[PDB]
Amino acid sequence: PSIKVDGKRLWNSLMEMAKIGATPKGGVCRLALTDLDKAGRDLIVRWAKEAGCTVTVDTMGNVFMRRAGRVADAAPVVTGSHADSQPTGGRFDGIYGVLGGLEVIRSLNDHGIETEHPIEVVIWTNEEGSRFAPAMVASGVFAGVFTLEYGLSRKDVDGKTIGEELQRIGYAGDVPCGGRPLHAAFELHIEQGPILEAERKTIGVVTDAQGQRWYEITFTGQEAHAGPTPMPRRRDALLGASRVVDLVNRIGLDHAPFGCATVGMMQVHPNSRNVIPGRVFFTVDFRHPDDAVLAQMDAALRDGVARIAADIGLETALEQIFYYKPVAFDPACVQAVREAAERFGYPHRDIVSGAGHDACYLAQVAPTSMVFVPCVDGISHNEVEDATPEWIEAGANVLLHAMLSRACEPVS
Amino acid sequence: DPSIKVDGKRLWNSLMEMAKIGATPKGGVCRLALTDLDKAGRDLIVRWAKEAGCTVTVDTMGNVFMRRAGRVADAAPVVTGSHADSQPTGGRFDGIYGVLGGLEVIRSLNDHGIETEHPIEVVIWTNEEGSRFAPAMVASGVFAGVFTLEYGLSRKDVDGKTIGEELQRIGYAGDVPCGGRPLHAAFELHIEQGPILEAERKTIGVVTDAQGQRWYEITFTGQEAHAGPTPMPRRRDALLGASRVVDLVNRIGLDHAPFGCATVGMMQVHPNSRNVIPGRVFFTVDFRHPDDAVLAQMDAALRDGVARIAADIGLETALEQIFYYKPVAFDPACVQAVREAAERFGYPHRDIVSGAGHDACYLAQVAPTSMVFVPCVDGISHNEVEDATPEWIEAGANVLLHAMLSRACEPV
Ligand SMILES: NC(=O)NCCC(=O)O
Ligand SMILES: [Zn+2]
Ligand SMILES: [Zn+2]
Ligand SMILES: [Zn+2]
Repeated sequence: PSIKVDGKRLWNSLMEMAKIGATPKGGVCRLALTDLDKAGRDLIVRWAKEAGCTVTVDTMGNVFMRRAGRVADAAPVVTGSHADSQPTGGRFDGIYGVLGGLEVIRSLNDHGIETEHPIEVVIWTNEEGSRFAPAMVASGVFAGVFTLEYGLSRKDVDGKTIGEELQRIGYAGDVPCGGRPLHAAFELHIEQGPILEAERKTIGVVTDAQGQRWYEITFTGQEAHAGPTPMPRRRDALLGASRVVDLVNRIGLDHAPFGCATVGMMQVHPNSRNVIPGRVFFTVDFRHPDDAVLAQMDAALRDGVARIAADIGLETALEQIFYYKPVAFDPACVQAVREAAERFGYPHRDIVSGAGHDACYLAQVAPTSMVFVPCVDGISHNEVEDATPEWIEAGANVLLHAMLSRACEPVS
Repeated sequence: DPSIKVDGKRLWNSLMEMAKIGATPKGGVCRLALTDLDKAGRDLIVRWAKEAGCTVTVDTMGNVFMRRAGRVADAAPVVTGSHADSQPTGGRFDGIYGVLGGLEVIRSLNDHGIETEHPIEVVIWTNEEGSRFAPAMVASGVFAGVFTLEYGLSRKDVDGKTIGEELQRIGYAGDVPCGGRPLHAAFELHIEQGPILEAERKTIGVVTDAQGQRWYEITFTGQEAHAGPTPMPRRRDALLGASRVVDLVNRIGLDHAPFGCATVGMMQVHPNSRNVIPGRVFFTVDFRHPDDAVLAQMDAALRDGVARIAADIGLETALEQIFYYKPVAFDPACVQAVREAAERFGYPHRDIVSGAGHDACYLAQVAPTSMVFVPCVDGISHNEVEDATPEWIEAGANVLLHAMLSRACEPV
């Protein structure tokens, strides 16, 4: 508790990095493996080397900035996130975890603290998945989720592959991607949701990450005149789609407290006010921390959709387009985060990460958990994404002590 | 006198020729009001009318008046006409049949060298469908004094373009004042857009009434947030609200069977991202009934259900009724003239209430007016498979021809 971070220095680094790719709306547009992403990586690498770090890059472009330990070859305690952003990205998504880890190294240097295990800060390539799909591809390769050839062959809209662009910006590293043991892993991140702010809690002790299932549904009925078409004989595709929306809501509430169910996207055809809609495309978003429950939500959706379609007379195309496994983070790492919050007197609570992060894939090959701070209005993936300096400072203090606790564990 | 008849083949071919302008792959027409395709159809009709000896004027709402001179130069005209614009999923007969049928009336009179006491006019009414700019029948509404010219010209499409702007763009911003000119009589020929005449094996529908309508625009405002990290108890989903109003609207219609009509045809979800709870949804409501009191009961149920749905979720509501006209009883003498024409030709006929709104519904307020119906295949309209046989098309034009001659040969 005598060891604390320099909040102003960390805050200034975030304000500085937000200028690289700054958008007119006040956000950051630093797409993965662009010249702007190269600029942000190079600046972070420069700051890390100035703090005495040795830097390596792996074959997926992941950056490892290492602070030596007493046992130089012991498994590292690592932190990290992503430095790339969405086209409408905020100033704290991803970059906070990277710069928060940089501040951890600097604070340890300032207090002359030597750790048993070495400490690393990591930048993961293309977490956002916007310029290249899928998201989190590089931490996926590291964790064995994807093959290396798959990761390097992902193309953007212009046909450029990740491997080509890594070579172009000088981040085609020589270190093999994955297979290197890690003692512990932590990812510091803004919540991207409203829980911590609404409850006036400073730290979210992330215990789990949600599993996901994404769907695309099209109902096909018959477009017809809104007036003289008799009501019983109508095949209204929006009437069906509206009832699935309500069903999706019911399915989410039936699996509280952590179940999530949303219909976010809908397209009505022909979308003329005096035409019965003949076709409606829409999406379904399911999330739950338990995989077995999540599959029950899938079964209930498929069963309810077929029922709604049969009662009206609609044709149905239903496809699951995405699946993401639920993650239970490592208890020892979770306890280190909880104790760090406690030592500082930061009001905290256990929280499930509603979105996916590189920590979710990393958790499959290394003991991992996450640290959450609140964000203003729960806003993320928007240029107006915001957090207070006190929130920013508090999460870095928890990350500092969570890492120091596990990095000072004697080498068994 | 039945020896005066229309040229069924010539009228049919004019319909097939117009169907090329905006032809869709399924065999319908996509010729939205005040588009370049709508302009093309207008120019072709004007050219055919001029070839038939008509003088053509265009008024301030873009209405086209094709005039056949009479013996009495100052007499009030007997007018017929419909609309040349279509739905996005429009058929080949909705609206255009009434225009081309009137053109065939002028040609048939020329073929038999018939001179009438009153002048005869065939009219194209602007943006009758009310799809691209809302509401329906706005141009005939301004003509009848129901709406002001400023209201008619300020109606906007989804891109903010007004009727007045688009009239100027396609060269149909006329100089003649809209309305204020006396009419001796008015008749509109149209397909039923319903199944009654086909089901009863009747050739002519003697339109005695048209049901009243009420159109609404509703915007629900909730809270846009990420579908993942936002827990279900903290949501204000605007699409959940709109979905329940769609079902409520369907319920209100079934509660007033057999003639109640209720539809949600248009919806716009914001931001419409699959992993974002919708924060705002705009949508429309279409209510119809032949009894004004029942139509008002449907209105009360809608406003009550909307407020209840909105309060249960936490949504803000903007609800505007943007269109309302009471049920119309057409002029008895004009109805009887239609009935008598069908009798003279031996066309099996029946009295019928119009399920859709037509420009004749507004014209009936300033001039003696009624309509002639022919059946359509499977009763379907506002679908590209909308169909009518050449026999139906020919028979309705013969009724229009003799109904119009009934009033046009009346001496001043
Ligand atoms: N042409 C036509 O279908 N009528 C438009 C007005 C209405 O929807 O009743
Ligand atoms: Zn992130
Ligand atoms: Zn029509
Ligand atoms: Zn229509």
